[PDB]
Amino acid sequence: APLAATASKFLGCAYGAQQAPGFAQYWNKLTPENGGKWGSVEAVRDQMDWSTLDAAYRFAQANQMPFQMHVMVWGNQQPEWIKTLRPAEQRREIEQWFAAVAQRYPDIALLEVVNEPLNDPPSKADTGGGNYLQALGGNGDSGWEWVLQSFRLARRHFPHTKLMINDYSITSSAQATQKYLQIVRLLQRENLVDAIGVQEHAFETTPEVAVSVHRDNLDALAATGLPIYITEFDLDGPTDAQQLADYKRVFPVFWEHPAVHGITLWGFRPGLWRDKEAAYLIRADGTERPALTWLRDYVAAHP
Ligand SMILES: O[C@@H]1[C@@H](O)[C@H](O)OC[C@H]1O
Ligand SMILES: [Ca+2]
Repeated sequence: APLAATASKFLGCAYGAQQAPGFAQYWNKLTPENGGKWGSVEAVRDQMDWSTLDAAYRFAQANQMPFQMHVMVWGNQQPEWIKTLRPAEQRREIEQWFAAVAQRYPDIALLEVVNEPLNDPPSKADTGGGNYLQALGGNGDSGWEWVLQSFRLARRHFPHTKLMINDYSITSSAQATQKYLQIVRLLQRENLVDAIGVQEHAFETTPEVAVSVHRDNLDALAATGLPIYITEFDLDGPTDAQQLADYKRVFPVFWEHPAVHGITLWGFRPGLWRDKEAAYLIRADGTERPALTWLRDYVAAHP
């Protein structure tokens, strides 16, 4: 049984080749780690490789767990061919991408429309930068036109799907939260957003910032009336003791917040994003680290 089997909110994980073994024995929600990124699907223009995204979607369906589509608009891992197209043609490509996903995947629980607006807009012309910001109206009069246009597209193509914005290094500072809240509010004005995502990777939750700051910022975001999801949670493990201590300090702050409707870990086995920082909860030999032992017991005691 997954850790959150009897909980009031889900505890999911990023899904990928390395995260596959034993997934459904631990987690009860998923996000495709890489397969739902536009550059993963349409690396070569107008040929769609759905295989990895199909796997994540079908696995979610078969194991009867919520599926978060990750991600429609982002500033990396975008198709290489799109960055040199005129905005007029880029926009048509974006429209087609939205339609393609909407058509193929009717049972999306949460659609991550835009990831990292404060950190990585699609404005770079490097390999996977996309460089399509102007195709979405650029900054415009509000400063966030491209985010608005992305969610307008989402409402059009996914008229009955919960729409989510996602970003990192938000709750770690009042200033970032205030910046992010502005984006959420602009989206709320057009009733375009249904959920607020914050990643909470290891770099966002170091002991340099008090837990009270994260908590106050969760409260600030909660005042929108929108549910909050922690989307890409991980904690480094240079030692077992540090990872354990950090899990005890950090995880309950988010798990116990009434506005938080679920947490997704960004991997749990070696080969996850923060592999060099040893953020995995299970070792190379398959044994469970102390942080995971605690997490199981903690979640069981906090339903
Ligand atoms: O695989 C990595 C993924 O885990 C992260 O979320 O985005 C960057 C990718 O390289
Ligand atoms: Ca296309």
